[PDB]
Amino acid sequence: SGFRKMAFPSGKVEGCMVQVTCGTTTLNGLWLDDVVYCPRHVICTSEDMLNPNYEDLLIRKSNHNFLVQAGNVQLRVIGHSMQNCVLKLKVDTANPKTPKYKFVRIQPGQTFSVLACYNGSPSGVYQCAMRPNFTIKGSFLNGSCGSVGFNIDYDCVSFCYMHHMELPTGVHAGTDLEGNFYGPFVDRQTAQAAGTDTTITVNVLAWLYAAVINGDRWFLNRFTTTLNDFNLVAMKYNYEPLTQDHVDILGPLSAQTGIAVLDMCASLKELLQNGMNGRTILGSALLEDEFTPFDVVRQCSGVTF
Amino acid sequence: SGFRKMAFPSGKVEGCMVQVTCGTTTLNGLWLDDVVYCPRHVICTSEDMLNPNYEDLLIRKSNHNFLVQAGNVQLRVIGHSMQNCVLKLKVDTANPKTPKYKFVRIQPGQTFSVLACYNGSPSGVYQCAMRPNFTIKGSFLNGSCGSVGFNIDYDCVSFCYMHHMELPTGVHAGTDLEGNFYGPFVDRQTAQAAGTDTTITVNVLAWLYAAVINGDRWFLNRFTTTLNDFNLVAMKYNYEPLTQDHVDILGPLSAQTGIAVLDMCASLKELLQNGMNGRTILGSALLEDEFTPFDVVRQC
Ligand SMILES: O=C(Cc1ccc(Cl)cn1)Nc1cncc2ccccc12
Ligand SMILES: O=C(Cc1ccc(Cl)cn1)Nc1cncc2ccccc12
Repeated sequence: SGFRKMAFPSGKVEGCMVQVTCGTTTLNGLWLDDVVYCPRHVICTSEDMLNPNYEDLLIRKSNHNFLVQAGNVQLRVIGHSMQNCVLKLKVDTANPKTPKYKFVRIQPGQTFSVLACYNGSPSGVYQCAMRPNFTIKGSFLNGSCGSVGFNIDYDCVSFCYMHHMELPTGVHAGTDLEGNFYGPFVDRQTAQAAGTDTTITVNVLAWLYAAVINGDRWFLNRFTTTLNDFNLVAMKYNYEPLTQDHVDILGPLSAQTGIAVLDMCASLKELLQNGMNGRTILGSALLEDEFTPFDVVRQCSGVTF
Repeated sequence: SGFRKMAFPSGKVEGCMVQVTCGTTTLNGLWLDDVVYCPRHVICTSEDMLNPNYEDLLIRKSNHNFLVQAGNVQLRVIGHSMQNCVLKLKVDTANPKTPKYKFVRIQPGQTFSVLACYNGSPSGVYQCAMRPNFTIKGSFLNGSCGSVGFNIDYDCVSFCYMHHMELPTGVHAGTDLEGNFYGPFVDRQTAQAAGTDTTITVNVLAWLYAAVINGDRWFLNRFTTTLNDFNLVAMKYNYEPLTQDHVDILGPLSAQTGIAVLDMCASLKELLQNGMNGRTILGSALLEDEFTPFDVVRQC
């Protein structure tokens, strides 16, 4: 019993965190094989950030301008290239702690663990979801740029996020490991705002199933709904549309608890229109949307790595 | 910006998780140097759970009765001893991944990260607080026994908890790494119930300071309170008494935000009276009590 916002064990990722310095800027890098990946804005000055030409800024740099530190060992940079918004620093030493890994781009609603780092040193691990507006509600301070988001599938670390910036609302923006930003964001010091956020409906339903598995049933009702009537309700309360794909993904949880997905949707519909009425679900007075259906199955079944 | 329930990076602890088997029972062990620590109930049978005589059950065991597996490598048990409710299995190999570590016993209200494990394999990491009733609200299934709670402060891993059991309410009970249980619990299947749980007041105040640091001030008021009047009100909402020690501990946050502890106490009194009225504090519709004053300063 119990249900916590649980992150993947971060060990395989901690072995990859290095410190990258370029002039006065110091941030984090991900050392995989003989390449260190970090945000390309590491080559910028505060003036350069206002309107940067990264090809022009990078062409002026030499390998010795990038100081890479893996623990208390300096790694020598033997090459440097840019792929979208990520700088790739070729180093002389392959990371002996390189795990089995992939670079994956995730979709909004998908969750991942963030290993927050400062000066190439991991300081904390938390779980979060890629919001439908492509931001993440992280916890990041100055120097966290280069911190990575990941999932662990069996023995393979799927790197899905690299932290680049904080938006004025306190939410965070970053790229996949190929340097492609999530969302309509650019790595420039300018006016950028995240779009209006929505609730990840499939994730709320997954979390309602987790509450049922944990003995919290007060919100269940005798009712069911059509997928179209539920989506008309979801659209009204800034909830993401629930697709037939989502209904299929919730199938195992529906079979385990004996509550059909559209029956759980009628519970969610009632919760949206009436509220919790002084009650809580899994110790929460809000509907939690940062647990995917896979996270719920994984946690309520003990999958190890 | 942002405020998350953040756990410590678990790598230093993952390198210590091993699987311990005794007969039919399989649980987790913590391999530090040449010793594997695990709950002593690993030696118990089916009818030896209500009133186990651990000294009697352990005297009947030999080293070869304990199978210890570190990854895909079997470790050879060369000794076994019991220290309170923890079994210490001396092995023939020192763990090369042993970090700098300490065994620390924590007080209620303290937080720690839990590395949940099954069959010596880490499956997830989450942040917990030791409840005032000495239980933890963890997320654990069968086979999680032996999973550990820890903090990492300046490269050193302070192990503070080893999971032993789940109480009938779904909350968890365990020991420090010296085998001393937290709370009035025993490692027997006898009827055991946690005392009524209360809110960790100092932690709620720390979290209100975190919200102020993050730009949220809607809940602040023009009132102050005496510590005694605060405690008389807070006690009625099942909040822990706030001691002068707690007021002192909140001093740095009070100085950083410019809000005196007793002024913040008056906001808390008002929040308990009014609720949130549709508002949230740091994305939460409830008052969060699993962030200590130290966690707030560290994260902000
Ligand atoms: O935002 C930047 C630096 C930066 C990078 C790119 C651009 Cl376009 C503009 N600024 N770093 C930070 C990242 N995350 C949280 C942060 C909290 C506080 C301060 C700095 C934080
Ligand atoms: O509580 C026990 C078994 C046990 C150990 C020691 C003593 Cl004295 C009595 N019973 N194990 C478990 C631990 N944590 C979560 C659990 C969820 C579900 C099932 C079993 C769980």
